[PDB]
Amino acid sequence: MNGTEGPNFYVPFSNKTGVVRSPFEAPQYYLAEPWQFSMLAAYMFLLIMLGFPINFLTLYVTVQHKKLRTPLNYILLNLAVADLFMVFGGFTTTLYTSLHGYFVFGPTGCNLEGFFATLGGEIALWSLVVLAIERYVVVCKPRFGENHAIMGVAFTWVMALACAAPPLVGWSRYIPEGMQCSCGIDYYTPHEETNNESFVIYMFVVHFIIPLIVIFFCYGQLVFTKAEKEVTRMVIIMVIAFLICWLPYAGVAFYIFTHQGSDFGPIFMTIPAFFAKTSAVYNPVIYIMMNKQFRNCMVTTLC
Amino acid sequence: MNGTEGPNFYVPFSNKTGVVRSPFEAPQYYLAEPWQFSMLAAYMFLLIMLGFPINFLTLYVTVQHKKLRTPLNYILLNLAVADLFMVFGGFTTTLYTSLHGYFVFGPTGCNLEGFFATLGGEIALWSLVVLAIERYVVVCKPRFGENHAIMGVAFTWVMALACAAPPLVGWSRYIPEGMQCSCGIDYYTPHEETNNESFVIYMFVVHFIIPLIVIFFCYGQLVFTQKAEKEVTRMVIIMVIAFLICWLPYAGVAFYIFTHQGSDFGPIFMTIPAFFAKTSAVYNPVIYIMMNKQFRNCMVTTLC
Ligand SMILES: *[C@@H]1O[C@H](CO)[C@@H](O[C@@H]2O[C@H](CO)[C@@H](O)[C@H](O)[C@H]2NC(C)=O)[C@H](O)[C@H]1NC(C)=O
Ligand SMILES: *[C@@H]1O[C@H](CO)[C@@H](O[C@@H]2O[C@H](CO)[C@@H](O)[C@H](O)[C@H]2NC(C)=O)[C@H](O)[C@H]1NC(C)=O
Ligand SMILES: CCCCCCCC/C=C/CCCCCCCC(=O)OC[C@H](O)CO
Ligand SMILES: CCCCCCCC/C=C/CCCCCCCC(=O)OC[C@H](O)CO
Ligand SMILES: *C/C=C(C)/C=C/C=C(C)/C=C/C1=C(C)CCCC1(C)C
Ligand SMILES: *C/C=C(C)/C=C/C=C(C)/C=C/C1=C(C)CCCC1(C)C
Ligand SMILES: *[C@@H]1O[C@H](CO)[C@@H](O)[C@H](O)[C@H]1NC(C)=O
Ligand SMILES: *[C@@H]1O[C@H](CO)[C@@H](O)[C@H](O)[C@H]1NC(C)=O
Repeated sequence: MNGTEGPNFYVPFSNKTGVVRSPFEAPQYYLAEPWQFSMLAAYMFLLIMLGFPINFLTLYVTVQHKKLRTPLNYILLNLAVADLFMVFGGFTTTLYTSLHGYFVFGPTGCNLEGFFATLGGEIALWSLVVLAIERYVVVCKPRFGENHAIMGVAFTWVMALACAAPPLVGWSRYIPEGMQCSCGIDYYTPHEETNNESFVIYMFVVHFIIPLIVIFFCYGQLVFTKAEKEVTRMVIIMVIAFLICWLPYAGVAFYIFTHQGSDFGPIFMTIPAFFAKTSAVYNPVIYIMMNKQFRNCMVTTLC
Repeated sequence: MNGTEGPNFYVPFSNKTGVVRSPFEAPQYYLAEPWQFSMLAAYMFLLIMLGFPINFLTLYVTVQHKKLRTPLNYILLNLAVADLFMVFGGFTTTLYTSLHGYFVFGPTGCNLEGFFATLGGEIALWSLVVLAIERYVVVCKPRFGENHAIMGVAFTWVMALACAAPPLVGWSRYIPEGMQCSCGIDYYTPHEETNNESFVIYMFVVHFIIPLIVIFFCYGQLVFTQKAEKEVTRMVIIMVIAFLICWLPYAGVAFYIFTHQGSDFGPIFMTIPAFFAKTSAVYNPVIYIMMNKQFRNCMVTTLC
């Protein structure tokens, strides 16, 4: 191995010179200059300060205006809630971690960071599955109502927890990645005690490949066959934005899983891991730009 | 002396232990932990990312709408421009300096950071002077038009440069303060080669006390003597108050240091007032949006 494995960590840095310390015990300045940890903290502070108001204002405007009860309005409402969970539950630990250069909260902080970021990303993915069926049902007419949308909302939480929760209780585990200031799923070690390999295959199949198969099946029909046009256009951008956000992470995660112990450094996963955290803020932005009714209501309420 | 004087710095940290190093040569981790410097950089990064959009949008909306040509509109447009000089000309140096924990750009970086924040703050103060006279004439009619507003705009730049420029060319100097990641006027040392003592008196009298006397004179004449005019007077009251909240803590601590040179204070003493004052680049367009209905509608129109 070209890294350093400990009981609950894998540092992508060789301990041949003896300088590697646990990311739960001391600042990781042996693998990066302090000013680089400070950039990660400036970034996270931005995401929190931007992420909280824009998701709260999406939530506030939707509840205030009773005309926002289409299935799209419910789904965007649900995304704002999970985004708030990501900001307050996970990103506050990311900020404090990146400020101090290591996981000052110990493994409990690593679990919070990884869990809330995994949960929110999966709620967004399975939300895209719901919108793909609604668009397929309404446009093709093979009626999608409030009951269906509200059932879809509960479905996204169940699927997301089926992915985010097991690493909390012994199936795989959350481990620090990159510069050791964020946590994800353990793609790095075998660690048979927690049956790591079977979780990763289950995560990539059930909660990455299968949802994308559903989404692209439905769009395949719409391709191969005015207010609804506005909805369909927004859902196309949301699918594209999701892929830009998560594919770099997904690709590096899968490379590491199939090249365990190989020669990669700490920046390799740091950048796709922190870019993926923009997932907590981009969805309401698309909402404001591409939904005229929601934009008018936000302008009305805020002014 | 309870601090360490260098050729071009004064570190508020004793060198009896030998660890003090120049803020132009090495990170200043001997007087604060690295996570404390990271907070300054995170704070500076927020200000840059908020400061550029709201000032640029304030500029853009004002130019695009012919009906925003009152003296208030001209003064606010001029504040947006100066705020943008603060963000791009000075705050970018602050961000780099906080990230690395010392002035990697050396003395030139200290001059940019101090000059643009001093220039921006003083344009704001002399702008309040201009608005106080305009309100004074408007309410009492003892007329203030578009030529006067543009003349006032030019006046605020000349006065601000008469405060910020001399320290670039040998009357006083810009010097790091606090945790050594921002710069201000040298209240710390006598340094007779730059006649430090006379500049601070000139700054506090001409560029602090005289302007406040003018502002509060015109308010006092007004306090003892339609809808649109009342809206303008209300916003000017808030602008004066917001200036005092932003700058009085800094001016108070600066004047205390001037009169207690070499006394026992640490790096946090000036750091917090110095960085709080940097919010001056942001708050003025926010009052404008909240309290001017014509401007707010023109931005909603422009933005949507
Ligand atoms: C990296 O190597 C160093 C040096 O071998 C390890 O530090 C030693 O750890 C043992 C066990 O705790 C101590 O008894 C020694 O005294 C340590 N030596 C020194 C010089 O500190 C270190 O634990 C290794 N790091 C990791 C993460 O495994
Ligand atoms: C603070 O004190 C230290 C310790 O005396 C100074 O370091 C010395 O500086 C001289 C002048 O450059 C060198 O010749 C010595 O070799 C240094 N000694 C050590 C142990 O480093 C340091 O210059 C002082 N700092 C300030 C800002 O005055
Ligand atoms: C901790 C894990 C939790 C996982 C599970 C999360 C489930 C979230 C759903 C809540 C139901 C909310 C019901 C709100 C009902 C609103 C109904 C409405 O607005 O319309 C009514 C309409 O008349 C109909 O025909
Ligand atoms: C639809 C819009 C899509 C927009 C987004 C497109 C993303 C393209 C890149 C994906 C990441 C692929 C990761 C592959 C990593 C291979 C790295 C490798 O081989 O590097 C070895 C080296 O040793 C390491 O240090
Ligand atoms: C900074 C916090 C991070 C990087 C959290 C990571 C969370 C995951 C391991 C998420 C996995 C995925 C999604 C939520 C959507 C795309 C598919 C996955 C399985 C890669
Ligand atoms: C971080 C940048 C700083 C601290 C800039 C400092 C600027 C000054 C020296 C400002 C001076 C003043 C004003 C602009 C208004 C209030 C009165 C003064 C003279 C203290
Ligand atoms: C470590 O890196 C070298 C060079 O890239 C590689 O040949 C070796 O297989 C790596 N070790 C493991 C366990 O993959
Ligand atoms: C340094 O601090 C001590 C204690 O407050 C004080 O007695 C002394 O006068 C200070 N030195 C100077 C030069 O003010």
